[PDB]
Amino acid sequence: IYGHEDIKRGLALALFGGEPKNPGGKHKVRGDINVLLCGDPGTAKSQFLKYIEKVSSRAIFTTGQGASAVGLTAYQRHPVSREWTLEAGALVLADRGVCLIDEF
DNA sequence: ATGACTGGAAACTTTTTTGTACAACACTCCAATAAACAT
Repeated sequence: IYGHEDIKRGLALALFGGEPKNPGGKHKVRGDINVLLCGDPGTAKSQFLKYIEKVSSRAIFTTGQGASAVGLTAYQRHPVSREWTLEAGALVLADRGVCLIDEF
């Protein structure tokens, strides 16, 4: 898709994600570049995200109605022979990568 | 479990009758006026 040069500039800078350091003395300040896109439905906004997930090394893709508070980061037991085992969602396995959330 | 039911459910359309707002209207008056009836 040709056009929207200002949109393509923000996608390349967000791929690096910066360098999360510790600028304070006791507080851990996060250092990630978070970009929130929102356009008029009709200019194909989801096709701009399907390109960065193939040129990177780790990227996922989820929807809105396909997940909730359970399938997010952590949620119960193993009801087979009295056991307890915690699970994880989708943001934990996507370490040091670029996450793509559709229908927010 | 999430995904399935009934169970309730907040803005939000409708009217609306309220005052106002401005429309006429018969309008008393007028202002010569004009002819007439004196000169």
